[PDB]
Formats: sequence, C-alpha cells, structure tokens
Amino acid sequence: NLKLGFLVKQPEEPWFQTEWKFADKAGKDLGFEVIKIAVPDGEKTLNAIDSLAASGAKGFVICTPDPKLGSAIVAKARGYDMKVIAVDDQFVNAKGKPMDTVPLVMLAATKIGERQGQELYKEMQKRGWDVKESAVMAITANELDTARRRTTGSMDALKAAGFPEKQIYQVPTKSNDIPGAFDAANSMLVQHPEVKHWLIVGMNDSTVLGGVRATEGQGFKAADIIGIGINGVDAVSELSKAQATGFYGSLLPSPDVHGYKSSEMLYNWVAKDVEPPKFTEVTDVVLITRDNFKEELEKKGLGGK
Ligand SMILES: O[C@@H]1[C@@H](O)[C@@H](O)CO[C@H]1O
Repeated sequence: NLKLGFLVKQPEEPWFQTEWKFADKAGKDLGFEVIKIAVPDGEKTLNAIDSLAASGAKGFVICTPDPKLGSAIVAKARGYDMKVIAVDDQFVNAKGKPMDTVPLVMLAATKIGERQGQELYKEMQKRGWDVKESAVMAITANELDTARRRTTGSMDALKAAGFPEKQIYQVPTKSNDIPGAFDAANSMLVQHPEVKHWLIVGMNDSTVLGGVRATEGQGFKAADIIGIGINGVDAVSELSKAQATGFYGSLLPSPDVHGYKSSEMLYNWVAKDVEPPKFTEVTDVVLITRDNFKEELEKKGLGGK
C-alpha cells in the first residue's frame, strides 16, 4: 500500500538499526511499508531519493550523512511531491543556519551532554582520583551541531562541577566511529605523558569506545579511564564483555521513540495532511552500566543483552 522511506547515515550502528525496527512497528500498526535505505554519503543520499520515487514512496524520514545537503534533499523531494522529516541530524543551509521549516525529531543534545559530564565527575569522585594528575580528553565533531551541543554540554558540566578548565584537552575526529576516534585520541595521548587518569568525552558510544581503545594501547588499565558513551544500544557488546574496561557505562536515550514517532508523524502528514510539529526533542535518558544494562534494555523493550 503506502510506502515510506527511512534513510539513515550509519546502518551499522545499533542506534539506527533500532530506529528501523520501530519504524517497522509503526508501519505494522498504521498500514504502510517502510523502505530501509543506507545513505552513508551525499551521492547515495540523492540517488536513494530518486530510487524512492521510482518505488512510489510518498515521503521519507532521513538522518542525513551531511547536514549541508538539506537544501538539495528538500529540492529533490519537492520535485517528487514527497514529504520529508529529519531524525537526529538537523538540516542546515549553506551558511550553517538551521532549516527550521523541516520537521525534526531528535534527543535533547545539551541536556544529555550535561548529564554525561555530571556522571563522569561523579564516577571520578567515587574512584578518588587526584585532580592534579587527571585530564579530560574531548573528542569533538564540531561541524555537526548535535555532536557539538553534546560535547560542549559535557565540558560545561565538568567545568561547573569544578574540573579545572586548563586540564580539558580537545581533539577533532575525522569520522564519527571507532577508527576516527582512536586516531584522534592516540595523537592527544602522546602529547600528555603527565596524565595518570583520563575522563573521555565524545558525543556517542563509538567515539568514546575509540578513545578507550587508544588508552589501552598506551598502557592505561581500566581503573584509570572513565568513558561514558551516549546511545546505550551501541555499547551492549562492550558492557557484555567478561572483564571491566575503561568504558564505564552509556547514557541510553530513546531510538525506539525516534523510529516510531517520526514514521507515525510522516504517515499522518502524508495520509491526512496532519502537519507535524517543527521540533520534537526527546528528553528520556537512563545511565546503563555493567550492573544494570540488561534490566534497563528489557525494561525499555529493547530486549536481549
Ligand atoms: O551520529 C549520532 C548518532 O550516533 C546518535 O547519537 C544520534 O545522533 C547522531 O548524530
């Protein structure tokens, strides 16, 4: 019957895999088919839209691989009389200004970053580290707004709790994955031999995990590393390991809400011209660690751990 696209930039992340599963549920409930397409670069993104048009889709939810493609995506969709909703990553114009007219569903980036820095600080205090020999490694992706509000939020929180600003070191990552973060973290680590304990800040689980893998290769044991990711679902294989690592826990948001609600809203828009809210910020978050990740995922219906 009705076909709707669900396009994501990183199909390998459990985060997006979960959005896809909940979109399928929305399709089962409301009576539409979801076409699941991977759009890891700009080219694929525009070609995928043409492909959706050929398939007869009336609209799509999309997590763009590049916010600056916003204009192009809007132009092509209009050309095909397709409605568009953005999930997680906001479209921006050439200048970098947000395209506020496109409905957006996303997590509360600032608030969850702040919660990341509060939980880092707390766990540091629990361990008794001497602040004088401690440092924060912030692995940033500042060209991505959502990534930038999380890492700024986290650094702001650490500063607000009393962590010395001069011991916060930032390093850019070229890709939002383990290899990009690994590389980034490694170059920062050799510049700071004086540090005995590291807090690793990054916008998501993969970034933090690459930071943690680099620390391991430079000789730090788990007690001297605290990394708290963001996404939850993406850290299950780490939390499931037999031995504890420097990856202490993850902040679990609601990818399930993002996949169903964006899909449901697209459908009401397509099927009834019910126009969606322009901005839907989901604030849900829970900290998962080795001790509770299974309880918490099951309690949220993201079962198996
Ligand atoms: O790439 C991140 C993704 O891993 C998830 O955290 C939602 O936001 C996107 O920007």
